[PDB]
This record gives sequence, structure tokens and C-alpha cells, in this order.
Amino acid sequence: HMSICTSEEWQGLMQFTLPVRLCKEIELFHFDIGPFENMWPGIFVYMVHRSCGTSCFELEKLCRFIMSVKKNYRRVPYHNWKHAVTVAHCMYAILQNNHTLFTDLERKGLLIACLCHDLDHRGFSNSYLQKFDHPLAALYSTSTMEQHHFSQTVSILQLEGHNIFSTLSSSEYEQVLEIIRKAIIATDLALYFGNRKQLEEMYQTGSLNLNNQSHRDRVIGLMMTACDLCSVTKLWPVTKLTANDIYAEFWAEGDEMKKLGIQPIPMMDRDKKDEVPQGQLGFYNAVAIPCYTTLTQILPPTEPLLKACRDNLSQWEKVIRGEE
Ligand SMILES: [Mg+2]
Ligand SMILES: [Zn+2]
Repeated sequence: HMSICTSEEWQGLMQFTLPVRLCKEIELFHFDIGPFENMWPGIFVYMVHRSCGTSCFELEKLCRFIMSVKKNYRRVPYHNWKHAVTVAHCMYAILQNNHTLFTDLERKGLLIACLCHDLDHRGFSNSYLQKFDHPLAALYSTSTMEQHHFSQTVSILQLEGHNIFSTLSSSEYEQVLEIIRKAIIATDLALYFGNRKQLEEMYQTGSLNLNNQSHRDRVIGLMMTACDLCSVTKLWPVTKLTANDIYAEFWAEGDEMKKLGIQPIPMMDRDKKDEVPQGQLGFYNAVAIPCYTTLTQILPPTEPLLKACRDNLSQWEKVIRGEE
């Protein structure tokens, strides 16, 4: 049940050279991949090499993994192949600015987990699949699609020559799958709120501590929500265009509810276009600013994410004022 990538796809990826004017701009947080669609797989290659190293993964295997991941993502409006790399790039930019704070096995896990973090997303949220007794929701009582994303991640590895972790020992093999599993479940927004409050509680008292493993996982969890929502940290017109992709997936999910007879939540109602700016304003205050505030407190050189989020909050505030 996994789409195997062709030789022509991953061969052309090995041969790919990164343009020198992108080598500079890849490092910056605000960097928008959007314009360079044909270059995306090779930009993930570059990001792995710059963080982990050239001999980190066997280049032939890594290129099969990437192009088979791309093939397993569906063509929904938002949770798609484009999303995977934008989130994986945010992680890269964080990891670069806090490098020896994490291990090489963590670096391997989090980028790979970011690129696979929404594998085979059907366009539909957890609550929709749970409320209409979907086979996936029966399989996973809490965090439905996130567990499916982790399952699809592990299925890709088990294909012929796709297992990038063959050269690791089985000690570090089950560690990297546990880092990846933990990181992919953290992306379920439901758990972020508890995760943030806890880390805020741990920060202010002074009891937070990086080699305390339980704290380390919460810190990695926050990074995976900061990355998963990183479209709010981009430039203003990029962010406006991305939210239009996000709502297009919400409104299709809301169309499916109106057919069955039950009217959806206003966020997934396409008649409620008027509420969007006020709905964003809420999202930035109760989720986004909070996410990047406690991120900047743990890791000071992830402040640009918080800075550009303040900037985009101002723009969303101005849209309610009637300026735009
Ligand atoms: Mg998700
Ligand atoms: Zn996501």
C-alpha cells in the first residue's frame, strides 16, 4: 500500500546541484520554498547534509526515501508535499541556530520526522474521522492521523533500499524510531496546549533541564508545533496565500458535513468568510504567539519566528480595521 518511486526520479535527485544564490537564503527562518517547486527534494537533501553530514545517509538510499515520501503525499489543498518541506525547513533553521544542543541521532530523526509528519493525509481532521467511525479512528482512539503518519513512515523504510537507518545499530534504530514517533504524535495540536503550559510551568520555576529526558521530549514537541505552524512566521503575502490553502481544506471538510445534515464549525464553514480575520486573530493569540514565545524562552536564537509572528498579527489586526 505504498507508492514506490521510479529510478528516473531519485537518479535526477542525486545529480541535482543546489544553486549558489539559494545556499545563502535556505538558512534564514522566513525563507519561502514555494517558488522553487522542482528543487524541493534536493533542498531537503542539502538540509540533511548541512546539518548531519555528507556520509550521514547513503545518498542512493536517501534519494529513494525522499521521492517515495513525495509520492505517498496526496494532492489536498494544504497538508501535502509542499507542507512537508516548509515544516522540514523550519526545523533545519532551528537546528542550525542551536546545533550542539541536540545529538546527531536527534538531527536525523527530527528532519526525517518533519518530512514525513503528515504522510498520506486524506484532507480530513481527527474529529471528522472519529465522529463517523472511520477504520483509522477505530485503529487509533486518540491522535488518529498522527499514528497513521508514523505507520506510513515506518512502511517506507521497509521497502527495497529505502531504509536509511540500516547502518545504525539496533539500539540507535529503535531510539531514532522513538524520536520520530514521539515527534509525529506531538504534531497533533490537541497535545500542544498541555505541552506548552507544562514547559511554561517548567521554565518559570527554573526546573527545566535539557538532559532530563522527559523535558527534552517536551522541548522537541514544542519545536514540532512551531515548525508545523511555521507558515505564520513567513512574510505577509506568503502567509495570506498559505492560510487560503488551509481554509480551502477546511471548507471542503465542511462541505462534506452539510451533505450529511450537520452544519460544521465556523472555521470549516465557507459561508463564514467574514469571520476569518477574527478567527485568525484568535488563533495567533491562543496558539501561535504562545507557541513561539515559549520557544524563544527555551531557545533564544529562534526569536525571528516570534518576531515575524508579531508582524503578521499586526497585519491580521489591520484587516479587521478595514485596511488590508
Ligand atoms: Mg497533522
Ligand atoms: Zn502538519
